[PDB]
Amino acid sequence: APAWTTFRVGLFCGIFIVLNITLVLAAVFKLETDRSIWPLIRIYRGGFLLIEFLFLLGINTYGWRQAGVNHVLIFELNPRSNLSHQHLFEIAGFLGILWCLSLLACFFAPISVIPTYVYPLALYGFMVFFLINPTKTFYYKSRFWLLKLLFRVFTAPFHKVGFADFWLADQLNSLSVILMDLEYMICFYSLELKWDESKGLLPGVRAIVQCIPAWLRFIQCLRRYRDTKRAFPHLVNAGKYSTTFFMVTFAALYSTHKERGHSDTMVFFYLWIVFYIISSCYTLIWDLKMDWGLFDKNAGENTFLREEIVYPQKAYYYCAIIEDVILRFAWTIQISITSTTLLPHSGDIIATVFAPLEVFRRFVWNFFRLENEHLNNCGEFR
Amino acid sequence: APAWTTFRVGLFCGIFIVLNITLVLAAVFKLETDRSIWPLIRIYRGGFLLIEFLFLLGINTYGWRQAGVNHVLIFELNPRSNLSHQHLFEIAGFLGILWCLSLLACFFAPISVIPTYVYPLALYGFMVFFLINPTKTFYYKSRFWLLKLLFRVFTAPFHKVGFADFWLADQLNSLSVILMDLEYMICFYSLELKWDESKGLLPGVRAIVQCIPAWLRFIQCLRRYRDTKRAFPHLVNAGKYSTTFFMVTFAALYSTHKERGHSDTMVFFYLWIVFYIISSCYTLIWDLKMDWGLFDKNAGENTFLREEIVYPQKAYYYCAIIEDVILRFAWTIQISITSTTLLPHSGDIIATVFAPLEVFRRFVWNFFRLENEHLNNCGEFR
Ligand SMILES: CCCCCCCCCCCCCCCCCC(=O)OC[C@H](COP(=O)([O-])OCC[N+](C)(C)C)OC(=O)CCCCCCCCCCCCCCCCC
Ligand SMILES: CCCCCCCCCCCCCCCCCC(=O)OC[C@H](COP(=O)([O-])OCC[N+](C)(C)C)OC(=O)CCCCCCCCCCCCCCCCC
Ligand SMILES: CCCCCCCCCCCCCCCCCC(=O)OC[C@H](COP(=O)([O-])OCC[N+](C)(C)C)OC(=O)CCCCCCCCCCCCCCCCC
Ligand SMILES: CCCCCCCCCCCCCCCCCC(=O)OC[C@H](COP(=O)([O-])OCC[N+](C)(C)C)OC(=O)CCCCCCCCCCCCCCCCC
Repeated sequence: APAWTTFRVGLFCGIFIVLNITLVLAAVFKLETDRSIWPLIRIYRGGFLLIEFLFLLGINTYGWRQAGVNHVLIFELNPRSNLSHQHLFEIAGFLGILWCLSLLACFFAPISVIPTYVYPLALYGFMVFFLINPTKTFYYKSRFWLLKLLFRVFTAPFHKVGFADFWLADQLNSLSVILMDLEYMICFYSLELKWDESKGLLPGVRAIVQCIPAWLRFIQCLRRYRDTKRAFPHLVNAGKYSTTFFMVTFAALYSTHKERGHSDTMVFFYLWIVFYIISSCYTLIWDLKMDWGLFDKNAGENTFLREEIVYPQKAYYYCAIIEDVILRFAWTIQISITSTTLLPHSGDIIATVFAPLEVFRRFVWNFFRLENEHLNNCGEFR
Repeated sequence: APAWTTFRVGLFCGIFIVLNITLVLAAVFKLETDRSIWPLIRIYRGGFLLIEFLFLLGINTYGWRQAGVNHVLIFELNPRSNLSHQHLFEIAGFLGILWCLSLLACFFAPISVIPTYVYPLALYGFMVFFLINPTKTFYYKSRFWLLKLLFRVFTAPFHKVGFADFWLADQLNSLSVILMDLEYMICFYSLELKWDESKGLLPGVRAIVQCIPAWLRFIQCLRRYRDTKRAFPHLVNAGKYSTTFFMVTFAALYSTHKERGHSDTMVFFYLWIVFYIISSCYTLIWDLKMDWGLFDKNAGENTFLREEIVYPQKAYYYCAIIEDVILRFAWTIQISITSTTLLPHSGDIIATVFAPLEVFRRFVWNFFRLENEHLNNCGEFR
């Protein structure tokens, strides 16, 4: 990669570090004292997750470059002009600079007129303008490819399902915090926000929104079967996402009938518990045995894993498996707490702590799924 | 292709940028009108100009390797272990981060311990600690080379004379102000300071030390004459540097008699004026005729330049010449004002603005003097 790309990577990383430190210092000592900044958090976290996601994705590319598995051919990208890890770090650093500047603007509102509202709006609007921009400024091929994929994924099962479409729809299942907080921003600006004089911060459908990343995968797998006529792995995956469907549904039912009479709420709680267990076990075993391709009985050495090991040492696998076993339950409880008022106490703190763990599990799952899709060719994309 | 080194260069550049922005924003946010920044800036500009010179020298090395300058053959040096512009950039950025941290700590003073006046010394000590430390690291070879040339430069003709020591001594003329800064530090830390308060302030020897960079070159020219028994240009150069002695002498006399109010005050003024004029024109013609080797007869299509320009555009040279014809005068004016007490009003801003301009003039002067030396060997170093 050219030296100027690395220079911009370093510049953006250093600005990111300094802005992180000054955000910590500003948020710990003198920001508002008594503000209850929690709504602000919900506005920013998902966007931050995106930055984090991109950052993590860059590392993944590095691995997929150092392992050099198939990344050019699996995603069916162009054989030339493919983004490297440094380019992902560049974009992530630019977005992090914008995010930190918006956060500092929120904490230092006297920076300009039109306080508060515009800054998160400005950040996300700038991220959208960078995304959809036919001016062909910088990496226009990448942004256009992402735009084309989003239509093929976020819309419906009408489109053909490919590896890239499946991958994006799948990792939306882990960064769906942004989808939740987008509707949260809409509602908060609509109703919760004072939005009358200045600096106003006061010192049902969400269940549907939570299932959109699950609905997309369910209908994608249904389309896969409809054009496949051979549901060896497909209906299993549909059941896997229907477990999330049921867990979200009964979480919503419990949070609705807890405070509205209906003393049979203990039945809903037991159903929630059993569906939590079922979804966690289903997703975990699907990841371990058939998604990552581990636990292969044909393997002779390096038990609990498969015959062929791309990565340098088996130590990366067992720690990852333990962390994934923890983070599967983390995600399972997260997508239930963020959906509705399951836990009146805390919850938001839990959601903010747990979301980066979901993106972390995505970061390792990308490694393992991509390195699995070189020999087994799961999903038969070929 | 030092990719990680380029990354570190960018990281340090970004941290320095954000720290400088924080400095400029805290200067107009914190501090009080009755607490003038003049002591703090008179302490810190010594390191500020050092960092500026180091970064400009990195640019100088980059430009030298860009087109036609070989600052290895005639620079002493080793043709296999030279410092590149990346390394100079990294060193400048590292010292800039340390300087910015020191200045910010002096601005805020988060803790009642480690008084404000302790922060600069450590940095300067750290600067010394980057050279005197014998641990073979941090480009130990270059640090040892610098400390082995700071002896051949800062001493008397007891040593020999070459290109490297002559150049290092010449840079001292542009860096004379920081020497005064060091002097000021001592005068700050010996005579006027309230050691019982953590705040940094309260709401003829200098004229001699000012000539030290001039003496180190005058006596070195005399050494060259004693060696080669060559009248021109060694004695001409000696006169050019003794013009500094004459200028400072008459400026000091005029200022001293101005405050003392004696009848011989006005007589020295015209002598100071004429010596200023002759000194400025002397250094000017030395720069534009023998330093840079311009105004050459039968040079060719080049206007006012010599036969060989090497550098891409002719316009550069003309700009340089114009800037030189300005900056030298400012430079000479600076020598008048910083040292002697003449016209205490203003001057401080004059010094703090013209000193970086002096370093910029030295930057261009390094750009062209080494070119002249490479093209037509001057100072008889062949
Ligand atoms: C070291 C002590 C202090 C540590 C402080 C930080 C610790 C906290 C944990 C950070 C983990 C960082 C891991 C990723 C970086 C290394 C990845 C890698 O493979 O690099 C090798 C890569 C590639 O290595 P390479 O180029 O040597 O490999 C090929 C070289 N040849 C061809 C010659 C063989 O390194 C680079 O040169 C790339 C650019 C620099 C490394 C990227 C750093 C970016 C840091 C961004 C941070 C902030 C932005 C986003 C943050 C968002 C989250 C909030
Ligand atoms: C409305 C809600 C929207 C929610 C989702 C928002 C977008 C989420 C995107 C997640 C994945 C992003 C990276 C995927 C591709 C990277 C992996 C890879 O190696 O592929 C190479 C690809 C292609 O790069 P390439 O250089 O290899 O190109 C290949 C060459 N062609 C195209 C000819 C085949 O890399 C990318 O596309 C990455 C660059 C784009 C990164 C995103 C830009 C900024 C993100 C802002 C998103 C908007 C947030 C919305 C906020 C609220 C809106 C109201
Ligand atoms: C007592 C008064 C002290 C006054 C000190 C004035 C400043 C001295 C340091 C600045 C001059 C150095 C740059 C000029 C030479 C560059 C030549 C070149 O291109 O080669 C690169 C040279 C060597 O290049 P190289 O290593 O690539 O070449 C190979 C060399 N040999 C032959 C040995 C293999 O390296 C440097 O100049 C960089 C070294 C770091 C310099 C800065 C260190 C930290 C700053 C502290 C300075 C002191 C501050 C004092 C403040 C007050 C203290 C009380
Ligand atoms: C944004 C505002 C710009 C103007 C503000 C005024 C300051 C000047 C800003 C920099 C102007 C250009 C300088 C570098 C010119 C190009 C050099 C080069 O080759 O770069 C390529 C290098 C990388 O090397 P490279 O190997 O890519 O070299 C390019 C040539 N090839 C590829 C063919 C070999 O890029 C950099 O890393 C440049 C660093 C940024 C510029 C300098 C800042 C860092 C060092 C100083 C830190 C701050 C302390 C001192 C600041 C001043 C006093 C307070």
